Formats: sequence, C-alpha cells, structure tokens
Amino acid sequence: EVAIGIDLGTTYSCVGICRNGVVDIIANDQGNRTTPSYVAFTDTERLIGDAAKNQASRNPENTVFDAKRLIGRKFSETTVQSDMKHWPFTVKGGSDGKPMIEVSYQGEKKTFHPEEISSMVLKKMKEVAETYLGKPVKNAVITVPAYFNDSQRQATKDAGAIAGLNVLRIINEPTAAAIAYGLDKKGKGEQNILIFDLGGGTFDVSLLTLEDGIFEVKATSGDTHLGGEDFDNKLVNFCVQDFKKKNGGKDVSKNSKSLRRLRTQCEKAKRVLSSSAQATIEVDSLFDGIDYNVNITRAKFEELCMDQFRNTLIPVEKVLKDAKMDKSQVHEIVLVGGSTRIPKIQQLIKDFFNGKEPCKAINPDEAVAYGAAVQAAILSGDQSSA
Ligand SMILES: Nc1ncnc2c1ncn2[C@@H]1O[C@H](COP(=O)(O)OP(N)(=O)O)[C@@H](O)[C@H]1O
Repeated sequence: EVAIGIDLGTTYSCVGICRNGVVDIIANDQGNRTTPSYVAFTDTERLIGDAAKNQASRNPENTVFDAKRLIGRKFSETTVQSDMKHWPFTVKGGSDGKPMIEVSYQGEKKTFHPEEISSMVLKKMKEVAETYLGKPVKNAVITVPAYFNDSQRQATKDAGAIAGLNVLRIINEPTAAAIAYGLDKKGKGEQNILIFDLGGGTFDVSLLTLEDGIFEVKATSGDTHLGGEDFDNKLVNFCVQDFKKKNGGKDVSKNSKSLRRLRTQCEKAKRVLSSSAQATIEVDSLFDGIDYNVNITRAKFEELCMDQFRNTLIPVEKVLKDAKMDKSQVHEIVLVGGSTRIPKIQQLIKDFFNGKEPCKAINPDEAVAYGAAVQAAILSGDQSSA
C-alpha cells in the first residue's frame, strides 16, 4: 500500500513520500535529505551512503560509486573505457560481457554487477523511508535519465527488485521534476518546459511538452561529464598551483591522498560560495606536514569556472534547435541538481531566457524524488496531490 519515490542519482540519491497531497522528502540517520550513492567494503563491514562516502579517501580501492555510469552497460562500451580512469576501484568484464566491480570485503575478493551496487543504495533509501514511517515499504517509483536505453532501464528495475522493492514504474528524471511542480495540472494549454539538471557528475537539459496531463520529451542534450565535481576540480587545480607558489614548488598532486583531502575542502568552500562572497579552504598537514590555507572569493570561483558555466547554455541552445523552437516559447525553466544553487549559473540561465525567473522553489537536489513520490502515490490509487 505504501509507495515511495526514489531518485537513484549518479552521486546522490533521495527518497520522498506523497501522502494526503503533500510531499515529504525523508532525511537519513545523519539528518541528510540526500544520501551519497556510495557503497564501501571494509575488513569488518559494508557501509552505504554517508558512512561510505566519509571513508572514501581512507579506503579508495573498496569504495564504489558511479555504478549508474555502468548499470545496464556492456563492459566493452567506449563510455566504460573512458570513465574507468576516474575510478580508484577495479572494474573488469565478465564472461557475459557485463561489468564486474572487484573489491576486498572481510579479507576476501568479491565481485558485483552494477545493479547489485545500485540495489544496495536502493535498499538504504528503502530503509530511510521505513525508519521514518515506522512500517515496511514495498512499492516504489524509480527515476532514470531520459536518455537511458532499455538495458539501462531494465537493470535499474532489477536493482529495485534485488533491494526488495516492487517497482511500480521507471519514469524519466526530467518528467519527474516537471510533475513535482504540478506543471501537468496547472494550465490545460500546451506548455514547453525546459529542465536544466546540473548534478555532481552530469549535466542534462530536456525540453518537454505538456498537453492535457501528458508529458513528451521532445529533445535532450547535455554533457555526461560536466557537474559539480568539475567545479571542485577547478578549485583543486588552483590550490595545487597556489601551494607550489607558497612552498618552493612542492607538488601536492604527487600524493593522491593529499588531493582527495584537498578536493573534500574545495567542495565545502564551493557550497559556501553559493550564499557567501568568500570562503576559506583549509587542510592541516596537507602535504609534507605543511598546513594549507587560502581564501577564495565568489568572483575568483566564477573566474576559474567561467567557461564551464557559460558552456551550460550550449545544450540549452541545442535542445531548442532540435525541437524547432525559440527560447521565448519556453513557459517554465526548472532548476534541478545540486549545482543549480550556484548564483552565476542561475544568472546565466535567467539572462539567456531574457529575465524569466526559473522554477527553483523545490530544493533542486530533491525535485526528482519529489516528482517520483507524486507518481508513486498516483499509481497506488491516491489522487490527493491533484
Ligand atoms: N549549495 C551548493 N552550491 C553549489 N553546489 C552544490 C550545493 N549543494 C550541492 N551542490 C553540488 O551538487 C552536486 C550534487 O548534486 P545532486 O543533484 O545531489 O547529485 P546527482 N548528480 O547525483 O543527482 C555536488 O557536486 C554538490 O557539490
């Protein structure tokens, strides 16, 4: 009877429930409204979510993330070959051509298919909802990117089944974000909706049309390797160079643990810069026992990321061209993904759309789970959100 909506994200996942027409995004054990899509294996335990992400730099080989980039893919795909440079964990091809993620767990070599790793994240999101409701949850709607093919969708459904969920439906992420804002209900006329989704690792722009409660994905574009992690890397590259100029050419980049610790602090400073004009990046005993400290203004962060930020408009122009429409014909621009909190990005989109205010009332990293939760309630017989 109880049905949840789950955004199974590349970097972060989110769970929501829609009851009585109202949507509650459920916080985890640490009070976090989103949970890292991370699974780690140690000498004693299997960690999922925050606990797994928090020990990633101390256990890189056995901390799995990015399974969404592998789910439903053949190991031989050029996407896998290219992405694997970014992973400290080992991925090999099985005899069936499916990827096998190799880790050490309790002193033993273990292998997992991408959907087994995703099933563990889904099981954690199921448990987050169960703790909140105080009751078992069996039904769920899971979202996937619009471009996911049949193999990727089926593998995501299989991940749900393995996690103990009865997957009522797999729906598109941009469509879920649009449903969250009630854009299917408010206004009977045809509506052209642009979903601008900039997360931790990917950038997806989708142009939808809504006529009479029916959403159709007219055009999609983006960049599978542009997200918040790339803005963190801009700060890391700067700090590495700044450390060199301060400490007689010493190179932090030679130590991968020093880089990971610096990256952690660069992402924290980046988030602060979304609501403050300045932030401090500080790592005590970063490299060679030398403490590192630097102050980054929002202006300097904007300068380091200038091309990357402006280039987010290129896939916006591409979807409008593919759909044969002018930017003036877009009725609503919905900001999705944690990176859409960056003021410069919001200003760039607003200027592009000639001063139109984007829909950002829903926490952008929760809008997809919010829409999935609405759809889960509808598919369960609850018409209260309408
Ligand atoms: N306040 C903020 N300012 C800038 N970036 C922020 C932010 N809050 C979250 N983010 C970024 O959002 C990204 C994750 O977005 P999210 O939408 O949860 O991840 P995803 N692609 O798995 O679905 C991370 O790179 C994180 O640094």
